Parts: sequence; C-alpha cells; structure tokens
Amino acid sequence: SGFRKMAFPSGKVEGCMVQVTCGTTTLNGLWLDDVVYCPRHVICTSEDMLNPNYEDLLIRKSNHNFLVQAGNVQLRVIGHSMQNCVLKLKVDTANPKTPKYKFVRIQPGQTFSVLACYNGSPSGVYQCAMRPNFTIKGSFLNGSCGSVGFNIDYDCVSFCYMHHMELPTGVHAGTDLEGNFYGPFVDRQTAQAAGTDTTITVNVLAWLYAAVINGDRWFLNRFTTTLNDFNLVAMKYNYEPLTQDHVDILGPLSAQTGIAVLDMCASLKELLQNGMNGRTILGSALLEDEFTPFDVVRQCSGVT
Amino acid sequence: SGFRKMAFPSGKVEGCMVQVTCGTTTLNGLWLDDVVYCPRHVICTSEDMLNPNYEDLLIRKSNHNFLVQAGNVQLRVIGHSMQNCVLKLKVDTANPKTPKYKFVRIQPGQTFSVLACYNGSPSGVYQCAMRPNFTIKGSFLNGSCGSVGFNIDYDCVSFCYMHHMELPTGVHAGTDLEGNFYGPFVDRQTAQAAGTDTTITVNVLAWLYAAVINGDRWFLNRFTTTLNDFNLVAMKYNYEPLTQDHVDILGPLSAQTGIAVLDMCASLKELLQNGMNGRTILGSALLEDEFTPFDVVRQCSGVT
Ligand SMILES: *CC(=O)N1CCO[C@@H](c2ccc(F)cc2)C1
Ligand SMILES: *CC(=O)N1CCO[C@@H](c2ccc(F)cc2)C1
Repeated sequence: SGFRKMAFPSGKVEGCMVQVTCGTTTLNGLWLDDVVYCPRHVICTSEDMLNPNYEDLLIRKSNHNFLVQAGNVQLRVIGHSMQNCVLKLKVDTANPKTPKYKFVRIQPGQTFSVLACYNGSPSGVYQCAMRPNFTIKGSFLNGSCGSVGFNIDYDCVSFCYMHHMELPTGVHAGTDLEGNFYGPFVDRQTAQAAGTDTTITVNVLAWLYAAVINGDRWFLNRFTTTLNDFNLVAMKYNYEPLTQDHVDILGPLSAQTGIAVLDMCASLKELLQNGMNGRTILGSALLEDEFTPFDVVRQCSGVT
Repeated sequence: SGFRKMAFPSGKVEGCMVQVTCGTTTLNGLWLDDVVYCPRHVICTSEDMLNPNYEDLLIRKSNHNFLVQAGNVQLRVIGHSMQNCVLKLKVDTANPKTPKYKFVRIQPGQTFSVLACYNGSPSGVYQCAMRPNFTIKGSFLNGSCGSVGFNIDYDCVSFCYMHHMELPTGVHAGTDLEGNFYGPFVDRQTAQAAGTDTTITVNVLAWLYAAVINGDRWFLNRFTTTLNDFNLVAMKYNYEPLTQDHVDILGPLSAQTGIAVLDMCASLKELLQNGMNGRTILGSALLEDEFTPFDVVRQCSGVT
C-alpha cells in the first residue's frame, strides 16, 4: 500500500545520454544505435536565438563541428541532418547500451518520466504530464536541453519528449523525438505564452480511485451524475471535458473498487464545489492530475 | 526553473537488484561484490511471521535453500549469515555492475530515492524521507521487500534503507544495510504503532527557499521571529523543533535569496497560523517537507 508519484527506473536512458558541443554551446543528446538526437539550437549563439534561420546557420557547420562525448570518450560524427527542431548526428559507433525503443508523440494528459541531465550526465528523474496547453512543468536549468521524457513498456523505452525551451513563465516546451514541438512553440528567444493550464480530469479520477484503493475514502459521497452535468461543473473549474473514452479507460479501476465512474465523477464534483476543507487525499491538499489510469493500475499491481 | 520532487537516477541500483527465493517466499536482494543482502524474513512462512525465532528457523536452511537469480541466471550461494534483520548471502561471483558504495544509517528528515522492485526487477523510482517517527510513506506491494533506499554522491551510492514491513496503518518500516530497523519496529506480524508523524521543519524552510528561488513569493511576510518564539508555534503545529544546526544548514539558501533564516521562519509561522487561503507554493496546497536543504541546493544548481 501507499501511492507515490513514481518515475520509471532511468538506467536504460542513462545509458543513452551524451554531451553535444557545437562551438561554445553544450547540451545533452540521446544516443540510440549510431545516431545522436539533440536540439538543433545547439548550433546557435544566444545572439542567433533572437531570430535564427537554422538552415542558414547549419550551412556553416560540418560533421567535425559537432563534438559528441559519451562518458569521457569522443564519438566520431560521420553524418548530420536536421529533422524539424532536432539534429540527428550519425556517429561511427552504435551505442552498445541502446535499449529496445520507439519514438511516440503523446497526447495532452499523458504522463512520462524525465531524466534531467547536464553535460550528458543524469542529475535526477521525475514524473511529468504533457499539460493540456502542451507545456510541461519540469525542473530544468541551463544545459538541461536534450534531456528526454519516456515511458517503459517492460523492456521497450518509448521516448516521447526532448527538452528545448523555458517560456517566460518558467514552464517548459519541447519536441517529440522527430523534432516536432508539442503545442505552437518555436525554438526562438521570443515571448511565447501558454494557453489555459486545465486540470486533466480523467487523471484526477484515476488518482481518486488510487486513493480509495489505499484507504483514503472520506471524500466518497452518496451522489452520482451524468457526463453532461459533470462537464458543466468541469468547464466552470477549468477541468478538461470528460469523454466516454475517459470513462472506458477508468473501467478497470471502477471494477476493482465497485465505484461506478459517474459516482466518482459526482464525488469530484462535490470536491470542486466544497473544496478539501483542510483535509488531504494521498497526502495532497489539492487534486492530483499527473497519474493516468494506466499509471494507477501499473503502480497498484506492481508491473516491472 | 521549476522545482520537482526528484529521485536519483536509478541505473547504478538497477544493476544490483536480484530475486531471492527461500522455500515459497520470493523477495528482492541487493547484490554488491560477492554478497547478496535481503530481509531475513525470506526464510519465513507467514505462519512463521506470527512469532519467528530467526536463529532457530535459520538452522533448517543451507546455502542451497537460498535461490538467487540475477536476470535469468542463478548465482551459486557458497555462504550465508544473519546480521541483525538482514541475510548476507555469499555468492561465487562478484556483481560486475557493483557501483562504488557505502552503507549509511540516515537521521529522521533525511531524504532518499527508493527503487521499488518485484522478483528482483525494478518497477519504479520515487523520493522519500525517513519520518521523525522512523517510518517512511512508501509505495510497496507484496514482493517489494528487499527494495532499497539510496542517495548518490557523484559515483558513490550510499544505501540507507531496505524495505521490510508495512505497519497496519499502511506506512512502511525497514532497516539500514546492517539490518538494524529505523525506529522500534521488529520483523514480526504483530500490531506495531508509529509515533507522531511530525513535519520536518528544516525541510519545509528549504522548500520555501526553493519556492522563492523559482518565483513563488506571495507568502514572504514583513515579520521575523526567534528560534524560541518560532518553536512555540512549531510545537503547537506538530512541526519538529528547529535548532541552530538547521539554521546553519539553511545558510546557503539564506545567502542566495537574501532572506535571513529567522525571517523565513516568521513567514512559515504565518503560513501555519493563517493557512494557504486556497493558494499554492510550487504547485502544492500544503507545506512540503521531503526536500532537504542539500536537495534544494543540488536541484537548484544541477549537480550530476
Ligand atoms: C535548455 C538549455 O540547456 N538551454 C541552453 C541553451 O539554449 C537555451 C535556449 C533555448 C531556447 C531559446 F529560445 C533560447 C535559449 C536553453
Ligand atoms: C514486503 C514483502 O514483500 N512482504 C512479503 C513477505 O513478507 C511480508 C511480511 C513482512 C513482515 C511481516 F511482519 C509480515 C509479512 C511482506
């Protein structure tokens, strides 16, 4: 028992982290097979960052301008291309610790682990969600760019995120591993504002299930509701709308607890309308939305 | 910027996790050099757990009754001893992935990362504190016993915890890696109650510093206080007393923010007396106490 904000074990991703240096700029890359993936702004002076033309800036760069270091050994770059906002550096050595992997583009509400790195060395691991405004609320200092987000399915690392940017509000933006930004963000030192940071309703419901499963039951009410009635209250509280797809996904938690999804919805509705009254659920004073239904099931069943 | 509950990268500890089976009981062990460390109750039937005499139960066990599996390869046990509540199984093979390590017994308030494992396989990593009642609030199902807590100083894993027990309240108890329980707990299926779970005051202060550093400043008040005046309010709120040793340790955060420690104490005092009024600090509605001053400095400076 107990329920913790839990990241994947990071070992498989630690074995992929390299330092990439172009001129004076150093950040992290992800070495998978004979390719190193890094943010393309590695080629930029922070003067360049104000209005970079990456294609033009790239003409000035050769294979040998990209310095790739894995531990304290340099990799030979024999190839470089730009894919969207990432650089793929072909190296002459396949990463011997390459895990089985996929590149996946996740949806808002999806959670993943970040291995925060500096000079290609891991400093820490935490669990995140893609916000409904396609930002993440990370922990990232200068040099953290190239750090990646991932899920693990048994032995397969699904890489879903690469860190690129801190917005003026101190929330984070980045790309999938094909270099396409989540949201409308661009790799340019220009004021860019996030949209409404809504609560991930399906993730709150999952976590209310995790709470019941772990003995925290004080908030279970005697009410039910409908998706439409629930959604009127959701909209009012900047909660994301709940779909039959969200209800479907919560079914297994519904089964294990004997609490119908719409009953748990009615409990959430009262928690929105009444607040916590100084109480806590799983040692939180606010409703947590960075556990997916899959996360709750995984942690509640001990998947490895 | 941003501030996350952050675990150490787990890779160095993943490379140490084995499955230990004695009779029908399977849990996790920690393989360091040619020794596997596991909870001694691995020898117990849950019938044995009601009033075990471990010395007597151990007489009945030989080297070959302890089945140690690392990945899908069996290690040969050539030796076994009991040290307090752990078994040390001598194996004929040094763990080739043994990191540099220390065994350390941590103080209440000290944080560490848990790699939660099942059948010697890692399922997840989270950050904990030793509570002032020498419990931890973990996430641990059946088979999680032998999972370890650790800190990393650059390349040196300090192992501080091994999971042994869930108390009837669903909080956790375990040993240092010399097999001595944190607190008054024993490895027996007998009702054992935790003492008062106090807030780790020095850790709250650290986290208020982390908040200011990351732009959350609304709670900074115009007051200061004294350790004695602060401690009268602390005692009243089941906060641990604050010592000049806690103040000393906060000095670097004091320096970086220009907020005297006793001024931050007075801000905390008002937050206790006034509550949050529905506001949040670093996306929490309650005062976080599982970041040490060292943790805040580490994450705020990007140590690897
Ligand atoms: C994340 C990171 O390491 N850095 C340092 C180099 O680039 C910085 C940057 C990114 C985007 C941008 F628009 C300006 C600066 C962030
Ligand atoms: C933690 C774990 O895996 N287990 C399974 C086997 O032993 C269980 C146990 C420990 C202590 C106790 F007093 C009773 C049962 C916990």
